[PDB]
Amino acid sequence: ISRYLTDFEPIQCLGRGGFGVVFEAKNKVDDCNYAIKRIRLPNRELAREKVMREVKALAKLEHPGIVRYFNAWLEAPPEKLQPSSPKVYLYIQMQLCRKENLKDWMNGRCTIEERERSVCLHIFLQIAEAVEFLHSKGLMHRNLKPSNIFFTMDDVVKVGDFGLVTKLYMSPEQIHGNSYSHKVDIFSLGLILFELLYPFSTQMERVRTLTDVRNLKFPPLFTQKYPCEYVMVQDMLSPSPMERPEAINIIENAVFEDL
Ligand SMILES: Cc1cc(NC(=O)[C@H](O)c2cc(F)cc(F)c2)ccc1-c1cnc(N)c(C(=O)NC2CC2)c1
Repeated sequence: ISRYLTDFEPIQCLGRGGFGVVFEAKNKVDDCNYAIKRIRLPNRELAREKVMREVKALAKLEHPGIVRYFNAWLEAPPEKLQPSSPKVYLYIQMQLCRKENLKDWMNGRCTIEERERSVCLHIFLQIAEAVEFLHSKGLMHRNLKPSNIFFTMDDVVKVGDFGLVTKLYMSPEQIHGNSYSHKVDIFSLGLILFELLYPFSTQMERVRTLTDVRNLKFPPLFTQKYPCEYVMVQDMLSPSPMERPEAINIIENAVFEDL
């Protein structure tokens, strides 16, 4: 007797993000399509109050870098053997963004003349201003990767799924030594800003050149081409979080004086 099937008309599955299913589905009443994320909560009554704390905090979020929230409800569906094992589902209804994301955008633009310094920065600033907002509400994203950077049907850049918890964008302290600061986010931004400015022909050559930059090894053409941005991306990829800039400081940099 589940609220989803009765009140939403499925369209397609979009992925299984964080081992949780995400559906494009039309609300029968308002006749609008929505991205509907569904996870099973942990069974621990302790580690549920954890997840239920996050959703209450995320529902307060209002910013132009943050995918518009609509609703979040719970469903318990009541043969096999004699393990009952109770399974409660958390549904989160969000604004449906484009099926294609910043990696899709990047994949279809593998030449210098297709990566205008102007446009790349404009995409980065929208990400940074979202990460800043999150940090200011005492949250971190810890999930920044082109794969998970979306566009609204209106081409507003959005930071993708986060909260309710590839590693090429992850920070050293995030992968291992798992008591990290919010500055893990600044590491990810660092690689992303670089990647936007630096088009990649082939996936192997990307993974190589990102792994280089990740260890402060920068293609000599990139440094010469974009000198200010080089300076920034070094700081963002600083091995000590403390020496990495706060999103507010990145945003207020000269580089972003244009419209
Ligand atoms: C499902 C989904 C969740 C969020 N969640 C938050 O941002 C955050 O968890 C939050 C929760 C809250 F309750 C409130 C918030 F303000 C934020 C953001 C975006 C999408 C999404 C939207 N449209 C899409 N087309 C897709 C898509 O194509 N996904 C496939 C897997 C790759 C995903």
